[PDB]
Amino acid sequence: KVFGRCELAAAMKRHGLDNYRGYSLGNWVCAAKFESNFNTQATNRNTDGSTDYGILQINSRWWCNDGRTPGSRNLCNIPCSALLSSDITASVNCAKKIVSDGNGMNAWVAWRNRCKGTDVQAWIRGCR
Ligand SMILES: CC(=O)N[C@H]1[C@H](O[C@H]2[C@H](O)[C@@H](O)CN[C@@H]2CO)O[C@H](CO)[C@@H](O[C@@H]2O[C@H](CO)[C@@H](O[C@@H]3O[C@H](CO)[C@@H](O)[C@H](O)[C@H]3NC(C)=O)[C@H](O)[C@H]2NC(C)=O)[C@@H]1O
Repeated sequence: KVFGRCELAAAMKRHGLDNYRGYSLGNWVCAAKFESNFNTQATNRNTDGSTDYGILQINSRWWCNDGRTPGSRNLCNIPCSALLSSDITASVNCAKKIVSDGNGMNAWVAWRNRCKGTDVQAWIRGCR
């Protein structure tokens, strides 16, 4: 599923991400834009042998099990493929754990490089 921008904003809001750990909704929408282009099916492999999964590009070294990542920790206790669903519930539940683990949204590299410190509220412009 490729979410619309306001469509994703509404879903993230309904799941309680707006201001979760102090990160406004625009931060989360911006992160998803640059991590996955709003595509729930997005996957990308990394040099360490891990892969990123889904709308928020959750990493298989730390958070989910994909059966092929050395040193995996599976801290969200979930198969990585469940993070590719059209329903964002599992990704949101796991993201809440990730952002609570110490480093806040710095866990998301694209957020750090492209959203952090920018006018993120623009990502929710026009949304109801
Ligand atoms: C969303 C996500 O899964 N982010 C992880 C990120 O994934 C990137 C990928 O690296 C890129 O190539 C492409 N995109 C994705 C998404 O942007 O990958 C990072 C590197 O593996 C992960 O960062 C590590 O996260 C762990 C766990 O949170 C960090 O360990 C924690 O560190 C804090 C502070 O030092 C400490 O208090 C915690 O106790 C500790 N947790 C654990 C379980 O040990 C670790 O520092 C990060 N490493 C780096 C280099 O940032 C990121 O989660």
